[PDB]
Amino acid sequence: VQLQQSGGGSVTPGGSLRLSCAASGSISDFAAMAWYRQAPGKERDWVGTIFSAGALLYAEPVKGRFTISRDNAKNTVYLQMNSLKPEDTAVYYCRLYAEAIYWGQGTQVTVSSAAAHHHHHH
Repeated sequence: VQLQQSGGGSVTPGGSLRLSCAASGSISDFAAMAWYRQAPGKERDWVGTIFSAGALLYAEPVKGRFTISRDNAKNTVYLQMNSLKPEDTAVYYCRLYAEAIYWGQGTQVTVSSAAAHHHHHH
């Protein structure tokens, strides 16, 4: 597999998360990494993109709530998401444009008061 996504989970309204998309390919082939959000039965909706030389492209609705960054040298891009609301519950996908174009397998984010319920774990 080319892309490994993680950093998702369940968080209460108001919280933040930082999704990660790690590519197994070479850092020199990186051209851009875009992020998309797909709410339950909704269409995949583009959120933003980071380019190799570091420019940051954000969709009109984002208005500063989400931050795209790249690890120094772990060939990984991050999407930090703040002030989460139940409406942000979705599967978040990264897409890499390098030597070839690849989709990630998605990361589920759930924003709910039930994120404060941990008895299944402990």
